[PDB]
Amino acid sequence: WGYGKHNGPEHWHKDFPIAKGERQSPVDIDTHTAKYDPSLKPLSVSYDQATSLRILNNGHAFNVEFDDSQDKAVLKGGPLDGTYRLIQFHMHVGSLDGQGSEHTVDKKKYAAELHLVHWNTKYGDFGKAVQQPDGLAVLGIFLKVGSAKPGLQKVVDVLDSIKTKGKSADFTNFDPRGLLPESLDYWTYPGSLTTPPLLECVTWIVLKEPISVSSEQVLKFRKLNFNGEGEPEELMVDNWRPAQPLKNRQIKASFK
Ligand SMILES: [Hg+2]
Ligand SMILES: [Zn+2]
Repeated sequence: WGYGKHNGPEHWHKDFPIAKGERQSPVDIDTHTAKYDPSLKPLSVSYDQATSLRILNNGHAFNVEFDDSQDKAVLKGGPLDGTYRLIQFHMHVGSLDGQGSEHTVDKKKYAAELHLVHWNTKYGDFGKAVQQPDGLAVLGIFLKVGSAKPGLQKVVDVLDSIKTKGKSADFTNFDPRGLLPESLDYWTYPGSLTTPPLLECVTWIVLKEPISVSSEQVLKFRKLNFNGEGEPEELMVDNWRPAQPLKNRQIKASFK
């Protein structure tokens, strides 16, 4: 699987029939039909003691992995029940500033979308969590081009080390709090992982407020490669899945 004409999103259902399931992601967020829900508590993001380990290019995206042996960087509150541990974060980026995000707001696409993946501690490990309808919580952050996001520069600086598929580099002492917008207002709905295996185990929390990155920063996020060292160069751009039918789901908004 990949993002090409021959193994891209339209071909996934052949190996993962769940691609055609009832709670697939991403979806388009129609701001007018989203239900404001007051009973939604505010999100509680506690990343003060987070511990990043490595950054790697897996041929699908760059991923920053965190030590999730204990509750050091967790997500609680909002529509969640229980504590969810941060396991990793990755980015989907487009080839042009007008595309790149997976979720769309009223059909509007952003330049990129950051996904911070969390798993429900009541399940013990990540592997068990992906067997439960409420095993994961993914916080989605939109990116638009504007001013530079200093909190992302550390990632930008190291992309040289992990240019090709399979490369990895130590990436300790990285603070994920630097990736957050000022506001934590969000939309939430039950969905799935957006890459194979596409398991429907995710409670999506998509932040209303995008963050900005400079054009120079986004230029560098577009210089990674899907290919392995020594293969023809295929730039890692447009690694995103198109919106899926909402079907029998309602999107809730934590704000009006
Ligand atoms: Hg599941
Ligand atoms: Zn993702």
